Amino acid sequence: AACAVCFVFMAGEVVGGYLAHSLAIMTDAAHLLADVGSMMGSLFSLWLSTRPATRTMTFGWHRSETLGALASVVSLWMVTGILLYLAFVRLLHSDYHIEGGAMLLTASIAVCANLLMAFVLHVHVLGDLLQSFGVLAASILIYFKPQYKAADPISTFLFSICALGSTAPTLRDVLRILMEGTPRNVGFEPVRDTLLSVPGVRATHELHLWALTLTYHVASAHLAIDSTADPEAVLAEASSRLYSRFGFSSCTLQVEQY
Amino acid sequence: AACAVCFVFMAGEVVGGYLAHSLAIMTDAAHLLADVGSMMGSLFSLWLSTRPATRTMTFGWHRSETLGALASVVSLWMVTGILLYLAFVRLLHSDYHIEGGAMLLTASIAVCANLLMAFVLHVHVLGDLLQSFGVLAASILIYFKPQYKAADPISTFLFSICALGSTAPTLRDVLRILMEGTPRNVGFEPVRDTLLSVPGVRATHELHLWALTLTYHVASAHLAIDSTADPEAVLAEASSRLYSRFGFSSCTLQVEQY
Repeated sequence: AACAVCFVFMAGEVVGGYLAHSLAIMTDAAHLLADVGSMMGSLFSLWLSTRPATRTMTFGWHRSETLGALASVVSLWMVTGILLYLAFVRLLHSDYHIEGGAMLLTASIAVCANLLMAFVLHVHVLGDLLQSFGVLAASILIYFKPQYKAADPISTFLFSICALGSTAPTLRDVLRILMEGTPRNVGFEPVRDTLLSVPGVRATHELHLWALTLTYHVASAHLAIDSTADPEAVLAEASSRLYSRFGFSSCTLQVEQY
Repeated sequence: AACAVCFVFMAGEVVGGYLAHSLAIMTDAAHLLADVGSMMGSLFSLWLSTRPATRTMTFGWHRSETLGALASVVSLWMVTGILLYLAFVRLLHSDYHIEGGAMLLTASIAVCANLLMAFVLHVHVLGDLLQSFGVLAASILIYFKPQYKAADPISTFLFSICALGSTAPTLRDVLRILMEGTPRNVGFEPVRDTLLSVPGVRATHELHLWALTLTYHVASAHLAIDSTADPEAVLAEASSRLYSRFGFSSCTLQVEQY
């Protein structure tokens, strides 16, 4: 929608965390980076979807959603690994200056940004909200008692782990879509039984089910009808069944003879 | 079994570059990592492809090649970016100790390893030879004249650029395959004309051409035959034409009526 203020609110963590010399605010910025990367990928995909399919892209540009999601996950692991290495160095070499002031202000900025994002949404968004509250609590802990100093790297560790756990399922879905498995919603067996219940169909040879993206599903089959049947009627009835029951965007059914 | 002897050789790059405190050895190791990942993914993809297709993966596991290639490219950019940042830091902060007493030996190990890989292969092999020779020349310059010190970062920059330029085309091919475009070898127009030249076919509605991997191609169509035609004969002739001319692994042609 109009979530452009999240990008300027991103800048607060980058500079404010620099002054504070903090890593928990870096994990807050990494979570925000994953969110804004998902939003930017969705916007770019929506812009690309209106473009018609060319002679070199026979399906269109519906894989941009999955590619953008994969890129966002890769960048999130970028930041997570960098912060993991930095925190591991920080722990052993216990020589770094952290001031709780800038930490507290930028953590407050982060929690209000998360509240605005939650309002816009109105899951792992609430999970992240909890993570932002944890970072804010760590900021109070550091600022109030400066003698404590290892609060920052431990929060970095826990919240990076939380980020990885939260975005694991998206990685799984993207991987399955890219490897061209059956879509999550659609089961192979219900589709096969639907195909065989068409009057005339005797067997199906090569039933292919795959998804271009989360909402775009394609199908193919090799139905073999009984000789005393009308291929056009059988094909039309099977396509209507697929469209009505499973919402397949495309359905190419080769009708052979038994 | 090329990497059966260059995986241990890769170990010498990491330790040898550690003692030498060098970054050109890191770019040599990055090129070796790209090659290692590429054909290790090839081996893993073959081992996955020998498995049959399940109810979940209706097309089999032929996308593992593309996924492994993408992972290898991502890891190469990992190393390249890390080395870019390290070299940029090393340039303006000109305070580091580099000795050729390990640089020269590790560069020699790298060049003999690259020669052995070229023999095994017996294209970017000549680029790899040139880059390894450049690293070796930088090592000779550093060891012979210790007063020069900025040789390491500049070579790091040039050979990182060489690596990125060399693996750009693989990234482009992987991106096209994942976005489900027409394969490079197969042209949309020749396939369409082949389909329309079948006796009986009037027009094709939805011609879909896409590739599971580099060597696996799939096709679909919606041929609309003449009233006075035999659908089975037309379908068989079209499938045989596709298989013989374009080598399509699968061909699902829906035969409608005009």
